[PDB]
Amino acid sequence: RFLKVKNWETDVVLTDTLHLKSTLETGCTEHICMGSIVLPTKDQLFPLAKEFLDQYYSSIKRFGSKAHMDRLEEVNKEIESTSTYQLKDTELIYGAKHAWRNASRCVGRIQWSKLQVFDARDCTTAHGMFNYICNHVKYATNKGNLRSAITIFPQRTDGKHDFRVWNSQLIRYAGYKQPDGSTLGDPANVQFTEICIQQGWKAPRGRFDVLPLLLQANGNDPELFQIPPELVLEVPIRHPKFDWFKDLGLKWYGLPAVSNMLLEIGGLEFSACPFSGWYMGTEIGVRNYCDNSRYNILEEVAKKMDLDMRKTSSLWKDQALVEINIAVLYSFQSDKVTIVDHHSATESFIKHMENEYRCRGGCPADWVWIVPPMSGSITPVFHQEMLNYRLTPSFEAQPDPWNTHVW
Amino acid sequence: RFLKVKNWETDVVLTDTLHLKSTLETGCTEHICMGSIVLPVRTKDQLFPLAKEFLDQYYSSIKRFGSKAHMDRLEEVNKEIESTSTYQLKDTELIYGAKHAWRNASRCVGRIQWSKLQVFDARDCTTAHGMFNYICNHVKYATNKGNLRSAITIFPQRTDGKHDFRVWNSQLIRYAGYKQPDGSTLGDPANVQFTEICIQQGWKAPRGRFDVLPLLLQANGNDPELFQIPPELVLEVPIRHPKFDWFKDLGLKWYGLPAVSNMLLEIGGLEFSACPFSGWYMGTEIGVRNYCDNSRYNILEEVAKKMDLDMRKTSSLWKDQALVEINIAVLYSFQSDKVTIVDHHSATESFIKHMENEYRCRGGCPADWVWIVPPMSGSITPVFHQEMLNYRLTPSFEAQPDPWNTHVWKG
Ligand code: HEM
Ligand code: HEM
Ligand SMILES: Cc1cc(N)nc(C[C@@H]2CNC[C@@H]2NCCNCCc2cccc(F)c2)c1
Ligand SMILES: Cc1cc(N)nc(C[C@@H]2CNC[C@@H]2NCCNCCc2cccc(F)c2)c1
Ligand SMILES: C[C@H](O)[C@H](O)[C@H]1CNc2nc(N)[nH]c(=O)c2N1
Ligand SMILES: C[C@H](O)[C@H](O)[C@H]1CNc2nc(N)[nH]c(=O)c2N1
Ligand SMILES: [Zn+2]
Repeated sequence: RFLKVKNWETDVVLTDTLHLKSTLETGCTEHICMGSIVLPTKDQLFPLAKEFLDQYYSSIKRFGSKAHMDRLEEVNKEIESTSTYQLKDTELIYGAKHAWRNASRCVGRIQWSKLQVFDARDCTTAHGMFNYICNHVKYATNKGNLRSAITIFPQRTDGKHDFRVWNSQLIRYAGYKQPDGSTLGDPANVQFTEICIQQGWKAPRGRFDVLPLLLQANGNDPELFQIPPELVLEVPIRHPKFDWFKDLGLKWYGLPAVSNMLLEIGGLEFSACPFSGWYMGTEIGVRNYCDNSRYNILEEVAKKMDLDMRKTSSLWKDQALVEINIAVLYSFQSDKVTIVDHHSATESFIKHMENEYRCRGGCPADWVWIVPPMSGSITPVFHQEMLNYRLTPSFEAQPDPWNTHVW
Repeated sequence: RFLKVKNWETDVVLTDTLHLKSTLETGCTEHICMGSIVLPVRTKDQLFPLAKEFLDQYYSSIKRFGSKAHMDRLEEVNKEIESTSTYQLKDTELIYGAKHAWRNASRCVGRIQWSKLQVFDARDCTTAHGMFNYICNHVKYATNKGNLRSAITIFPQRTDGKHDFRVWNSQLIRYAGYKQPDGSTLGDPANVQFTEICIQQGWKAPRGRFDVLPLLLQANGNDPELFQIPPELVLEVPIRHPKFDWFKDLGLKWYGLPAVSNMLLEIGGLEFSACPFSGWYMGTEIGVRNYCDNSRYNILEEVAKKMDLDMRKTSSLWKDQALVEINIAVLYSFQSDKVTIVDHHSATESFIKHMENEYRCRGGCPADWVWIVPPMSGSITPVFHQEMLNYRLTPSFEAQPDPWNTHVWKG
């Protein structure tokens, strides 16, 4: 019931108590662990509300107070006659910061309390959403000096009136199948690119074409908008030693803004809640550039370095991997766009973990995701035992809207 | 029940039925995943089922399920457990047992090789001197002048648990660690404790950076005894780099035989507490962990120094650069001296083919992601994108507490 996490590098042992306050289920059983699997009504709602409001009132040290009890009553009466309820702004701000605080896959949580929250619950149309999203992008980009933020559209009602952003990120590059057999652009985005073109998009058909927004309001058919080009900050990728690097014509965008997840606060579900922070180098350099299913540039780079690609054992893949990541980091710093490297990102998470154990009694963490996709054991997180569990408020994955929505 | 695992790189989807035969417990609950926790006497009562399970598997695997020979063996084991409270495995069953413990080891990336294991039956051993001879013969057979052969030596099983055979070393070959009065370490910091015990037991420590530790061997619950592996049986590889000639000047070497000696082998409910085993290294174990852990030889600084990388900001990736070169150096030295070794690209690609083949012939492959993924360059290796299901099958290799923590000193 009390659980120890040990760090095998520092021999430091922490004690987790926070997991007993966990509520959702993990995928794992006593027989079978699924740690590595990417995807493992009116009554129902009130305890969810009570659970949240209790923790909120506890956070502002007013637990049991009259103001506490009165909200609990108000919310209770709102649910009975309306079937749902509305969060107070203070409650919304708290809920969002905490969904982030609870995101066990996020290495970046030391930042969790500096979250700018934009209340877009007054939004009614897809046009509304487009305005709110541009202002989010502009505010978050902040001329390169990135600031973390979330925009929160109206909550689910009866499920046939959902707000949704169809893109998986606010900013992404198209993917087109070609007569060749090859893929041009980002292969991760083929299906979505095809949904856009069929929904009317004039696709330019290049390699780094910024995709349009596909925005759905009040459960209506999704509509299309182009982000103002002058709002999408992008970075050309060069290497500090390799002059030839620029000639791959590689670029990435500054703002990572996850747009496809679902925010749950006190039983209420926000289905469109784009949020953003900033990149950890390896996200672009290792995954976006090197995944076989992504831009897949290892072969090309190694060939420019004139490494012996005749055998795996020369570590030519590993050599080229490091330099691709040097270039990402160097390009972002040279243009003064915020980026953090994986040594510094994990160092920061270790410190935040220690803080969470000291001040909250634990920190849910998904080691599989927290450990960077390169150089795992030279980052401290690798040696850090972690306990994974699901707390609420939370961000969840949710079915791509096209599989479910009807026209 | 059908469980599906996906590969996010290829979209190949597999289906596990084998997990339906898992007995042991994970440490994971419906509420908590302990997937990254390192560490998450038997009655007649509880033994015959385990004997039975194992024998059923064994006889099913040889296409003899339900034969007279199967029934007679069950009856025979049952009676032996009856009068003597334990039972003795046939050679065939021990061999099959040991291969399966390997095949079942979910943290092992080298399992494409599970069927090729040399088994040394050392159940006739009675003394520490006896153990030492078995271990030398194992080191020599397995090393095979650099053309490495995988092998296991199995000493007698636990009886009442007061007469345990144990190899106090965690690996048969390992370098001593020496904590200094200034608080620094000489040699391998992971072996300071065990080094001291060896010194206490009477070993003359040479006190150098790469001293091969002596074997500390306990037979039949007796106090353990010191022995020196003959140096001529200890194959070592000096580490050098294909382009950087200053790399040799770092003075690094490493031994060729990885040989884990601290684990427990469970077969048919029987417990084999000294069962040292070996194969060959994957390069990253030496170059990433052994050399580059802060709590190990910790050579990143000194290497990157000699490369003149920019060490002012971590964001130049100086550590990543040096790491790759250290690992290029390890693979190069072993290859040049003709000592078997496998890089992590080749190993993980091998493990993936192994795993798919298992899902076809066996209906599954318990696999622990946290361990299967190498400690450098994770996502450019195919296992990173592989979903895996971790669960426990017997026979198995289990961690056991270190003997200096449990042993009753006899004086
Ligand atoms: C400010 C700096 C931030 C950093 C360095 C950071 C870093 C990361 C990284 C490396 C991942 C792994 C996901 C992947 O590799 O695809 C991740 C996932 C995630 N992050 Fe953070 N993030 C930041 C800001 C935020 C913010 C503002 C939120 C929420 C408001 C957030 C919530 C999440 C969630 C919910 C996941 C899991 C998402 C998924 O399953 O795809 N992060 N983050
Ligand atoms: C043939 C060459 C082999 C290779 C390349 C290989 C590779 C590996 C690697 C890289 C690990 C994890 C490394 C670590 O972090 O300690 C491992 C773990 C393991 N291997 Fe293998 N292995 C091989 C042979 C064997 C053999 C012969 C056995 C037993 C018959 C075996 C059983 C195990 C077990 C039980 C573990 C988990 C160890 C622990 O819990 O500390 N392996 N193997
Ligand atoms: C199927 C599925 C489930 C899931 N939970 N997720 C996915 C997106 C994949 C996962 N992993 C790569 C890719 N997602 C792209 C990277 N996501 C950005 C995380 C991040 C980073 C910095 C700041 C932020 F605000 C947010 C797919
Ligand atoms: C605490 C604890 C638990 C556990 N299960 N285990 C340990 C030994 C650790 C694991 N990781 C580093 C260190 N021991 C490293 C030795 N492991 C080599 C595996 C191997 C490779 C090639 C061929 C083989 F036959 C065997 C410690
Ligand atoms: C199969 C495995 O779960 C999958 O590849 C995971 C591993 N760890 C990851 N970690 C992060 N941060 N992002 C990912 O997309 C993945 N992919
Ligand atoms: C804390 C964490 O589980 C621990 O460092 C694990 C992670 N993965 C590993 N993987 C391998 N091969 N060997 C290890 O010792 C470890 N250590
Ligand atoms: Zn688990």
